[PDB]
Amino acid sequence: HVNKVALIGAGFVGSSYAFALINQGITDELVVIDVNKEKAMGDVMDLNHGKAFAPQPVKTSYGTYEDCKDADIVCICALELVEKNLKIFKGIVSEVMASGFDGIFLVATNPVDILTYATWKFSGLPKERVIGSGTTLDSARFRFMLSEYFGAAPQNVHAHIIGEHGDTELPVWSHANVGGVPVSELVEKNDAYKQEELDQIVDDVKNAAYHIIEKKGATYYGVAMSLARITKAILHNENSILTVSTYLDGQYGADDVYIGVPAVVNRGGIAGITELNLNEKEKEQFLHSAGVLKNILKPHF
Amino acid sequence: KHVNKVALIGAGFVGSSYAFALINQGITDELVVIDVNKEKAMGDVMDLNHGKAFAPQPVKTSYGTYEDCKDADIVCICAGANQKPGETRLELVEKNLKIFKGIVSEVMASGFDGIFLVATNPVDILTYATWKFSGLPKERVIGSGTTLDSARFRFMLSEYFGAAPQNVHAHIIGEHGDTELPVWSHANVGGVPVSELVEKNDAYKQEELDQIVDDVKNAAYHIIEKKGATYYGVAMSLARITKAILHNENSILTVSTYLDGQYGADDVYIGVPAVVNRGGIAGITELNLNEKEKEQFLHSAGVLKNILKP
Amino acid sequence: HVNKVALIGAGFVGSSYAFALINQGITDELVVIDVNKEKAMGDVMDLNHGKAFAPQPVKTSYGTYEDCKDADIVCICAGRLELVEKNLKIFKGIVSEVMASGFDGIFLVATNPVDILTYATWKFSGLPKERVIGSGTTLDSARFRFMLSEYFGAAPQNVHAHIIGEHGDTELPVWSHANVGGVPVSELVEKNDAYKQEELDQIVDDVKNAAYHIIEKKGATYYGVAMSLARITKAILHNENSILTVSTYLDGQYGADDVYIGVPAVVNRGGIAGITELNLNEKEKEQFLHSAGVLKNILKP
Amino acid sequence: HVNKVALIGAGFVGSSYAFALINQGITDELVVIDVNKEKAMGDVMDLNHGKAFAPQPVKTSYGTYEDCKDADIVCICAGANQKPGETRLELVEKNLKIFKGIVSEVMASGFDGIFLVATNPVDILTYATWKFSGLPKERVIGSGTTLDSARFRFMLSEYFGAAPQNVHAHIIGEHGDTELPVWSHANVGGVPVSELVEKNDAYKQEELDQIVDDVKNAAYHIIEKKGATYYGVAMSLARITKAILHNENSILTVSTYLDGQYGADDVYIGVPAVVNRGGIAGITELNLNEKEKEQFLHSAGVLKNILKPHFA
Ligand SMILES: NC(=O)c1ccc[n+]([C@@H]2O[C@H](COP(=O)([O-])OP(=O)(O)OC[C@H]3O[C@@H](n4cnc5c(N)ncnc54)[C@H](O)[C@@H]3O)[C@@H](O)[C@H]2O)c1
Ligand SMILES: O=P(O)(O)OC[C@H]1O[C@@](O)(COP(=O)(O)O)[C@@H](O)[C@@H]1O
Ligand SMILES: O=P(O)(O)OC[C@H]1O[C@](O)(COP(=O)(O)O)[C@@H](O)[C@@H]1O
Repeated sequence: HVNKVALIGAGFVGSSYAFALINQGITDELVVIDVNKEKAMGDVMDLNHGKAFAPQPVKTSYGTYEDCKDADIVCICALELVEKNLKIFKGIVSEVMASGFDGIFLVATNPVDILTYATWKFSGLPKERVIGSGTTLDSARFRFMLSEYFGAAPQNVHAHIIGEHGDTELPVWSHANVGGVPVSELVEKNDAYKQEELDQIVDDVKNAAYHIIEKKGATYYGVAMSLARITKAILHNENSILTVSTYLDGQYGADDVYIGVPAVVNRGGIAGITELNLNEKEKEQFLHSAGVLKNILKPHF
Repeated sequence: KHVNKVALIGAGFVGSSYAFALINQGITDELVVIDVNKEKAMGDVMDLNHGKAFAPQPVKTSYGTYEDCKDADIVCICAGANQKPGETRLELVEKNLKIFKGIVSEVMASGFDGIFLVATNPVDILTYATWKFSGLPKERVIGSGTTLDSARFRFMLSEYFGAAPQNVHAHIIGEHGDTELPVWSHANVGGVPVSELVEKNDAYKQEELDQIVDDVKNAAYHIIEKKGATYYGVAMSLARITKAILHNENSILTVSTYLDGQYGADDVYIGVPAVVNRGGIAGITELNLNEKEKEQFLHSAGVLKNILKP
Repeated sequence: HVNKVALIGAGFVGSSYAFALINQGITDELVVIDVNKEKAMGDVMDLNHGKAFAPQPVKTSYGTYEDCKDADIVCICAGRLELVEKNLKIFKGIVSEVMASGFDGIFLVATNPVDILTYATWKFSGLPKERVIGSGTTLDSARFRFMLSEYFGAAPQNVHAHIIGEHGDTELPVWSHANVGGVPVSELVEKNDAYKQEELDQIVDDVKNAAYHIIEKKGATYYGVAMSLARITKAILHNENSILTVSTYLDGQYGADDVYIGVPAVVNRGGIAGITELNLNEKEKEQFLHSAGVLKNILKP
Repeated sequence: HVNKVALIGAGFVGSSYAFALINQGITDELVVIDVNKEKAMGDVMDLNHGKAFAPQPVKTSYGTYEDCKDADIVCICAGANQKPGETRLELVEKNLKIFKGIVSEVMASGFDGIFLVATNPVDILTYATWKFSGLPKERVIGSGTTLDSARFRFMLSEYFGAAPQNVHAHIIGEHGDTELPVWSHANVGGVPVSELVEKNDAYKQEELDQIVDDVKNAAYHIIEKKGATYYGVAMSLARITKAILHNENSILTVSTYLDGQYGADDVYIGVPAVVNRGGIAGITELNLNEKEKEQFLHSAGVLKNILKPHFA
């Protein structure tokens, strides 16, 4: 009867994701599902022990796929490691579908873009109901670094990373800005004394994953938060512009591929999609980026 | 300078969840993460800070050292060893007492003039030692105490009775540990005492609630076996205390607080209901414990004496 | 699909309530229905305008009865010779329409006499009694709790005390269970000095009077009720199981039945889900029979 | 030690402002100040009566000037409102005499926070709270064109189909008739609104002008409908307050002193600013086109005049 979210696989991401939910109050319900029943169950005990202090307390309980019949979102947090996740994914989607599930999919495990489309196959529901991290975290990583660079609130910083999530991302420097003044127009005062520091900031973003991963072993708080953000926009029908994994079909010259761009999100899922008036470099970059992703698909299917 | 700042010390699992909970709830305007292992701390600053753009309540999170505790409004200590499966408590205490020794000296040497918030286990004893080491008043040194254990009790009572954790009112008190006791005598669901509720079933209600108590004391053991540690509960718990503190709440929480005579106990840091606010402790909630409960509460504070003396 | 409340009556009360959700983000959407379009529309436009700068995006709109069809909650705050006979007439129609609208959710009444109109509401509706709820004594209990909080130096969230019976001037405190942090007020008056119990009865005399006192000063009372209604609505939409002293129907419970009266009750998505029956004392038992009498002798005609 | 806001003026705006805070938990303390002790004190009473059911319990008290000593923000909502028959300069005259006593008494109590003026016409009274008070310009802040902006964003969210947070479009100028959109930068999700009607020319590009003359007419409109406006300004005053209490470095079209910018100076007027615990941290200078240029200076021209009879 109320906002329910089934979350598949309680790893570091699924956990952090789950704890963000606890603290922000986005859903009323959460059920944690894992093969590692041990690691899930214990999660549902620790989390529930903060309930009496949660400003927006969630009913957190564990279960198995029989409980996702009514679930309104399933979040998925479960080299050639690809097919492994695929055996895992198809090994895991088939279970939820039989349950009675008729909601909207949400996925976060790398390689997200691949695994999103991979998820679109096994499922068989309108392409407006499968989603993935896309470049939100990278947009948010880009915002953060641009807020620290320009010294204005991140939310007052507007700049997308777009494309797939990996070795081929790109900045939309064109319509990037701070409070409605374009990034370009900001540097215009000092010829390259910004410019290249901002191009370095591009690399800090592209690299930040590896960096964090080198420092504390993995990455999880960030995606947890972006996860939570996408969720909110969905449950509470926001019509919010996020850079999720959206199925294009003509947009940015590409078709037959889940990619990260500015997609509107609401109760349904992907609602509209913004085609951005890009440019050669970025268009080419996106086009090329749209490239590698098309490849990796065919055979593994 | 003019705005709420939390210094966290020790970015293991515990402190990092506590920093994340804060990142999500927005209790403080600023958070400084310090830990001798620079790698993990600055590695954690980056990861939290990247969520910023999607966080509701705005927090500047940086890396810092002890000197940055200068204008901290609060220092939260979550650092120090875990109790290895062999050793005793007195043993762990020895080892954690030399950690807290180094830490507090530096904290104080920075110029810090705030409030201490202790997570390290056993937290009662280690709150006692922050008070003595630091020089500060017993009102400005607080440990999570039995807050977690009550929120734990609160929840289990909650689901078993079908009412919100917020509407269920019962304390676990004394020790964060094995000799902890429920104040059944004052407990209730919307004001209707629990003892009157169980009427409905004998050999069906009255001892399931005993299992519930059992489930609370050894909840920390059941969690560790099932994933490794425990951090999400102590996270909320700690966060609840910062909020109550930073927002000058005059809220009532069962933290570790200095008793000098209350409850039949003194010269000990123990868990009892306290009024928490901008200064720390402001008042002590004197329960009328029944026979069974005063007796148990004495065993609990004596045992904390068992370690404080040596 | 998403949380929807339909407020009927955009006076000072209905208008303040809307502002509370629009500030707390309790709901996803709200529709504002009033016998007066140029007031209700102004209200609607004044809210939505601050949407850009608000916590949770709430969508607000002007409308009429037909819009209730899918509302999870209709909240009614619409209202010399008899006040009661009038509003009875007014509810009969208001309720009449939303019944015929198809609306199959939950009624929340606020208009005074809140207990009678919740009784009447229920009468006109034919919905199960558990789905018909008045703001009961929850505004009284809250006033009582701010007051003891100012008295005992503890926070309102930690002062536990019920007002029960009719919302009005035969309302009674439940001292036998009033407590701060778990410690009874009885004990706390064993501290203090000269002046305890005497000033406590002033506090209780001030809770009967607060309405009368705010009106003397500002012609109407609206903030506190907004905050009451806003909290019941919360308990309902997010299914929290909240003990609140709403106006509710009685099964003999408390030695009186058939009436709608302010008592502690378990509120969730389904409505009322259990009456908390407290163990009253000699005094309390009788003050409560005299309240229930007066109320059930207003109904008869 | 804790966040304290002083509200001077418990009218429709003041009270609504207090109710937003009491529902949003942005301040820790609020004291309401008002020579009408009955109203002021009636609001404190009704607002406290909700305290138990607040998610972020605020502390509210009735007080007076002496209680602004430790306040972080003084919010002025005290003032007369314009009678249809009287000129704006008649309104100002009346309002400036109230401000001088208000701003004089606040200062003599030991206050040293940031002023935040809402009373109309805000920019004039902002300047006068500045002059009267002799504080740094950065710490006298006016409500500016923040609501005008907020409306300008609501209407544009309903016309373009995306969340008001996704919509970016400043109104700037004086908070009144001579204000103006900044179409040159306006943009949904980053894409310029020019690029959005590029597909749908003028049939659209006159719908927007309508959206603008309604932004420019919402005041009178709501004032004709529900009898008075106030919820909107409340959410603006709350947002600004929130950015200063929590040290946001957020951008808001607030009224500010410009020292040369936009060809204007010695004048408070509404432009985008960086706002924090110090007040105005910076002044957001956007590259305006020729038209936006011309309208801005003229709007500056109106304020300057009203100011002159006390410009010395
Ligand atoms: N964009 C990013 O930089 C970002 C950040 C962090 C993580 N991720 C992705 O999220 C994933 C999770 O990362 P993590 O740190 O939690 O690693 P993890 O292994 O600890 O978590 C994955 C969890 O999935 C669960 N799981 C594994 N196989 C399963 C199965 N077949 N059925 C059900 N559950 C199963 C396990 O409990 C495991 O803990 C990673 O694979 C990573 O690619 C992306
Ligand atoms: O629309 P974007 O660029 O994705 O940004 C979303 C964030 O931007 C905002 O700061 C709006 O930015 P502006 O007010 O500076 O135009 C917030 O409303 C929101 O959280
Ligand atoms: O968590 P605590 O410390 O037991 O207090 C929880 C609060 O919620 C309540 O259940 C609300 O109920 P009351 O109206 O009886 O006060 C109160 O008992 C108390 O004020």
